[PDB]
Amino acid sequence: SIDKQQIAASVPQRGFFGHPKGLFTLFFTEFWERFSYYGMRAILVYYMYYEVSKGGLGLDEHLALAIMSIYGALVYMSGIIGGWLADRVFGTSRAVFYGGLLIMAGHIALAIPGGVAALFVSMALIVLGTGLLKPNVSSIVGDMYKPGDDRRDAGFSIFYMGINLGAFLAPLVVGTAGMKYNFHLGFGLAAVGMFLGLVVFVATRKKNLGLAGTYVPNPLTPAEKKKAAAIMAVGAVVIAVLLAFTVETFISLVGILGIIIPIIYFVVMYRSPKTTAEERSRVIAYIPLFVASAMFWAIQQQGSTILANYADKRTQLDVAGIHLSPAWFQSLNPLFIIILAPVFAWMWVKLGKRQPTIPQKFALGLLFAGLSFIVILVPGHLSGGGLVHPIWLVLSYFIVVLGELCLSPVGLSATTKLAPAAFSAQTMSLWFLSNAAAQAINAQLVRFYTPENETAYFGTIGGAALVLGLILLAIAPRIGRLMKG
Ligand SMILES: C[C@H](N)C(=O)N[C@@H](C)P(=O)(O)O
Repeated sequence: SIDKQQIAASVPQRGFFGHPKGLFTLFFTEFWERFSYYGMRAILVYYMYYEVSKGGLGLDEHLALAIMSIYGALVYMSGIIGGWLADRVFGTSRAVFYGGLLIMAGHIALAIPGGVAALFVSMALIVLGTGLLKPNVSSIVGDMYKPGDDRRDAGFSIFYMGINLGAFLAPLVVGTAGMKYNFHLGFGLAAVGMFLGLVVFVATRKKNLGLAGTYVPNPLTPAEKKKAAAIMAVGAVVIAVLLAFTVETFISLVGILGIIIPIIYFVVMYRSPKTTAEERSRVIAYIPLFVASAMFWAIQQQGSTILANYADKRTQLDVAGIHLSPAWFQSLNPLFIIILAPVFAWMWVKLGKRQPTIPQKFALGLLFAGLSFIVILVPGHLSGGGLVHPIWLVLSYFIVVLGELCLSPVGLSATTKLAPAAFSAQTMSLWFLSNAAAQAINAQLVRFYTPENETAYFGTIGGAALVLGLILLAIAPRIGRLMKG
């Protein structure tokens, strides 16, 4: 490990809009990675269930939707593994580099002529690569700022703007390309983009980042190097013999992992000898806040799967002479975030002390989440049948964003405020954990998504979210009071 002062001194503190020129390197690296990921994700589900003569792979729609919901859960969970690998063996700079190579290799598999075997390989590479790159790239950006640097939060804000920007642009590029022209072409522009990210990183990291993340923060002790490699080796031999299990089996496995693991985390924390009587109570108080998070993300993440299908199957795409591409509907979430975020930010300041508490804001997200589904089921219920106006789907995304800007910004804060001191490091994973768990559950509910019980589907899920939101409101007083401030 190297002290932050010496590291920061090797980073050119001027260059990119009043920030280090290494921010340019880290903004665009993450941007293009996000770009490729969201672009590839924008057309992936269609590529799976579209018939083979329409360029697709010709899988069952429920299977395709289940894979998508599982994908995110694996990606989210992968960051925890890669975060450990960077911190304990690689270093953030090197781990970002490796992830970039794997991710790109994943897109190449998709872009070249192939079938479902290529799709499964591509998933593994991207999951593994994102787990290395995504959590570690933001870590390097902190290494550029010296202890006391006021610009830090502004630099981070610029960095996160790259995520949303990629999420907005990508479907309007890869989607328009992949859908209208060729599916392998859309997957091709993802690889090209990710390549640019690698090129900008590898070429400009020697000058712009310097000693940033090139060190191993918490290396393995000699004896620990053996055990870790042994387990990895043992695990590698154990998994291979079991290999010698359908895709739906793997799905069920992830689905139950998305339930067991959260239960495991809570019991471990609550029963920890390193905790105090007060810290354990806060852990209990964190439970409904975790459940509410999962319920929210369950509805939120379905926007890239269920509603992606709804746009492909249940929506009037021909409006005003122009034929819309269904993947373009994925641009709606980040677009509203970009727009409404400063509006919400101004609101919370305008409110001041009269603003709702953190637990109260969790319920607000829950109300809007369930409400978005209530709206989304209405037009298909009113009409006798056929396609519905895209204004309904658009309005559905808009409402879910309102719920997001309420819950998401205080998500990490609520976790840190309630997590024990001995578990201060697992604090970001725990927040990311509620999101993955929702998507592992999301995949199990896909079988319920038929054109028949469509109303029952949206109504039950949305109804449950509304019910839970009202419950959380009731216990919001006691929960807010327990927070460490
Ligand atoms: C694409 C959309 N703007 C988005 O980033 N959604 C996040 C919740 P995801 O990256 O986890 O899918």
